[PDB]
Amino acid sequence: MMELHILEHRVRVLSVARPGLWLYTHPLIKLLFLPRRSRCKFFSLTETPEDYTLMVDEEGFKELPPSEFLQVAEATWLVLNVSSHSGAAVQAAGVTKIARSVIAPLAEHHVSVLMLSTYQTDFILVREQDLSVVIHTLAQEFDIYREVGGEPVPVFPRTQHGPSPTVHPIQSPQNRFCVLTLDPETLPAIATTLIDVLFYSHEPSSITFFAFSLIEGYISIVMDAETQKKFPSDLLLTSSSGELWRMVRIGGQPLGFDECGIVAQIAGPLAAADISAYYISTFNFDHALVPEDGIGSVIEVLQRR
Amino acid sequence: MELHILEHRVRVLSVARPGLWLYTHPLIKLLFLPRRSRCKFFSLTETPEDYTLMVDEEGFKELPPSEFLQVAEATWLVLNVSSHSGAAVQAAGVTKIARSVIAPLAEHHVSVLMLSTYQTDFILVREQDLSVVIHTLAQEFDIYREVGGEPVPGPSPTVHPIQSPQNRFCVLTLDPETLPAIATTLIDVLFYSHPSSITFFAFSLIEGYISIVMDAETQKKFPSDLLLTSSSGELWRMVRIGGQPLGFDECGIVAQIAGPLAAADISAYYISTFNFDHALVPEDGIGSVIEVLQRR
Ligand SMILES: NC(=[NH2+])NCCC[C@H](N)C(=O)O
Ligand SMILES: NC(=[NH2+])NCCC[C@H](N)C(=O)O
Repeated sequence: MMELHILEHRVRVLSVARPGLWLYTHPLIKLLFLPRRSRCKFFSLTETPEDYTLMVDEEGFKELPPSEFLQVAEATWLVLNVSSHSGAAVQAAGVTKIARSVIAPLAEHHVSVLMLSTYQTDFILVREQDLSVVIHTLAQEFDIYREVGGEPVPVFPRTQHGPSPTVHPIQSPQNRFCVLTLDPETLPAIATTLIDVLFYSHEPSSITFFAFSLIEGYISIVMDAETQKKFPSDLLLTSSSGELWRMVRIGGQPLGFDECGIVAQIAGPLAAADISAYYISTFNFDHALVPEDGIGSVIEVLQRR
Repeated sequence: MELHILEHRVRVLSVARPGLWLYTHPLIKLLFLPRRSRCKFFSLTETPEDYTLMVDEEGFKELPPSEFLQVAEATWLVLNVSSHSGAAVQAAGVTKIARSVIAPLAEHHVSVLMLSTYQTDFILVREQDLSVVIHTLAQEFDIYREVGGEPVPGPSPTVHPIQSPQNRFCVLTLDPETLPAIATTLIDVLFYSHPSSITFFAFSLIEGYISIVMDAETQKKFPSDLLLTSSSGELWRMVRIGGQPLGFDECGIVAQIAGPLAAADISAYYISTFNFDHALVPEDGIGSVIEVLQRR
């Protein structure tokens, strides 16, 4: 009934250490602001305290020179997206809704995922080495398509052994986050501010977290409510005003890319509690965004897991 | 009749094009984020050969050394002529000080660099020469040194070829509060865009005043009704001066360009870059200009 789409993106996952970010100002600004200057169709940049995580298609990857500040995940990642029958886009912040149908099945079959929720939709990245299993695992409950050119197309055999799944500690900083979009034609108007925030910036427990993605021409931004005050008024867009979000940071040790079942151990319980959630993986840690009014509940759900 | 020594200590550098990317982070700051640096004198000129930078010491601190960055040896001071009570003189007035400033400094072996902007004409001199400068200019000018914002009271000369590309140039200013609105475009032009025409683009932010020199074709790329220009109609043609890099020691080059133009009563902006000199003259007069300058 429901459809699962394999998008036409081959994605690399990278981490830029803060002290070296300046070195990559020239390519990044290009990828951020000059769509006529590159062939990139998948760009995601997330600032955390640890680093800047990049998820970029191969075309954008060509723009980033190697250095001691740039760590590159070894695998190439494919991008999955759930939609409804006939191809209608499903509501955003729906990571918990696919907890039983996508996340848990993939975890059970030892498929490691990376999550990238955006304003528009929820992307699930899987290593190309696992594609067959993915299909095998999800063909029962989804009609699977491959996006060839611009239109859909109906659809090594050893899943590697990962480390033993464990329970990971969680933290909840006090920041109030917003999920916003933007008319691309207005991106220049915020450019300088965005640049200032990404490249030249930097007790209540708070975290530095700022996500900007440009994917198939769609812009998505996750930012602190205070950071939004820095931006020109009446440009940042959201269809549900007053909706602010609290973050649950998942991980004590860096999580790597081999352990499975982390997203599942967060989204399962939240799904059972009927709580909506965005979910964004960075190079080292996971991040869930839940409605602020429910944060307490969420914590209690996650501490008895 | 006043000569002001401004409170700027300036370094003159050249970034080779293949290395420009390395300096995107500092330059953007200096271009667009005034709250993030103490720099008060910033000039960036793109030429076919390089990007010439003139930056005060604070801005100089932001620029890491590399194989693409040439640095002129001396520290330069900034001179500016003004009227009876500090009132500013007309812009494009390099020729109007040909007799009173440029020629005397050349005669006393003081090497200069010129930086004309939309607002005024700056004359840079190596600090080691300051005394001579005073000794030369005290007779005709009341000399004031700017302190805390208040005015407190070589090689053998050589012939240089001249060339006039066909670009029509505009000298423009901008309200700083509108600088964000053009940022991306400006960035695209400076950092991501790279014959009887030349590649020449000047941007300066000096004491909060913005000045831009660009060809009309480049002006079409910018959002309309933001770039400001007082007198319009007749744009400017460039005369490029030099057949090989001119260095910083030879004197009398500016004098041999601005002197004759002064005698012909022709106005001119004048911009020195790391390697060559550039005069901007009214376009409809280019023929006359070339005739005046080749009387030699
Ligand atoms: N670097 C990371 N964020 N790793 C954790 C991502 C989620 C984990 N691979 C899972 O399948 O549940
Ligand atoms: N790099 C240069 N632009 N050099 C020439 C500057 C003018 C010359 N020093 C003069 O005093 O007349």
